[PDB]
Amino acid sequence: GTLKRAEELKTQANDYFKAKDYENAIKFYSQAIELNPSNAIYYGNRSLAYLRTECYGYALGDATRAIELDKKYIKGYYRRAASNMALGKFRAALRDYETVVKVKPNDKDAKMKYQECSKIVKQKAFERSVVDSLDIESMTIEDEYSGPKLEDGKVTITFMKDLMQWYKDQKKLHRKCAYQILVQVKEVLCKLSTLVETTLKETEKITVCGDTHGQFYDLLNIFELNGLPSETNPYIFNGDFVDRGSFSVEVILTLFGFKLLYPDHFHLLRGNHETDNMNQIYGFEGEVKAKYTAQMYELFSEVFEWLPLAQCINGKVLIMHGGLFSEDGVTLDDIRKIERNRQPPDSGPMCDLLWSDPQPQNGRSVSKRGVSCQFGPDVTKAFLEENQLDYIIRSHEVKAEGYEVAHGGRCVTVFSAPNYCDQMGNKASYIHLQGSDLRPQFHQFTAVPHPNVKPMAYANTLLQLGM
Ligand SMILES: [Mg+2]
Ligand SMILES: [Mg+2]
Repeated sequence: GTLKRAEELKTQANDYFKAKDYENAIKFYSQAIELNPSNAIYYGNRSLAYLRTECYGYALGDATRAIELDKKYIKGYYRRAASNMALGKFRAALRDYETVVKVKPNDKDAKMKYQECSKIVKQKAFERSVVDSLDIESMTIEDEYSGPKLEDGKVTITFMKDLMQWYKDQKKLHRKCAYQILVQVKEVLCKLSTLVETTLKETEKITVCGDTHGQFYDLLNIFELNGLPSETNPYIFNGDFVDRGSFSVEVILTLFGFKLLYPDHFHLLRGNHETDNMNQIYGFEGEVKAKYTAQMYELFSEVFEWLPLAQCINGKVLIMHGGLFSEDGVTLDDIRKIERNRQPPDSGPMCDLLWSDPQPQNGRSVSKRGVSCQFGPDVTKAFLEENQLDYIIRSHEVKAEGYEVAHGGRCVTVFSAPNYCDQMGNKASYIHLQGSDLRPQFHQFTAVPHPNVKPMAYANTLLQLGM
């Protein structure tokens, strides 16, 4: 049976799915969908696996197919909403939750889902600089606060070593200090150019890390295994400092600490999760609001807008979070000229730097995440050789080994978040480069125990089916 063979595959895809092997779930769903392209559940199941792998575009596309095949398939609306919700398209999500409430539930759909999504549309709807409404010495520190403070308004190593111990014991930095770091780090960032250029002389090294996503205790592990950062042991962190993991405030503040302390040897590049759109959805906004205030968060939003988009070492190896572009003939000079200080456009070189992905085959296709593009080896080569560059480094995608090398070694991916979301079982990796040898050495590391906190504990209840 063609149809029975397909159901055989489907059952196998559910098995992979319930044990977090989403890449194989997707493959054995697509095999089933090939044998039978006309079953809404197959499209619903796969949509969820795409959702859990952050492929919101393909997730949306499959959910649509499921709904069309079966107007009464309720999980279709749930997963299409979850997909639009994942891109923060909450109006379009509402209209699906709406469609389920009038198939007559007084359910978890009715008063929970539809109502809470409507609240988010509404809170969105409400919406000078926020640096203004701030007063430094007006804020004041208590008799009973036994925590880290700035030494005469500046960051020091004693401060940073105290900060991490404080955070290791699940304790909060005092807000005046937090505001002090953000006010200054915005000052440092807004001076820089969209494209940052470092020289790594003859004998110098540099450690390039990928996504960290608020897994603070893995950020320490990195620092405990590869040593603390300095002007002799520089680091680059390639976006996605926050969201998903529930210690994102701990991560971002320590990364902002070292950046003020070593402005020429610690570099932060903007990721797609350094953005209001993603922060409101995947935990960071909630975490900042829970531990500080909405004003602190709006400050965080402003400082991220000044985060540089790419980094070019020695005119040879270029670095971004996402990847390369929707259009040919993009150079390093083009990147330098981007007016970064804002939220990224729905399409463009700014959008691409934060969002795009490599694909094996030549040319371009609309991205599986529903934003930017997938770009082939020919697009990578044409770009790299137009700028006499050797190879790019990027992150953005989770790898089971912690890294991957592709496009015939012209496109490298590095990922620094092990056991991603406490579930993927992946290893993580960081890269050693050097001036004499502009070439990657991949160290891999495993996850380290943390306090009993679910990932996305500060995020809305409505993207929990998409975890
Ligand atoms: Mg990302
Ligand atoms: Mg990412």
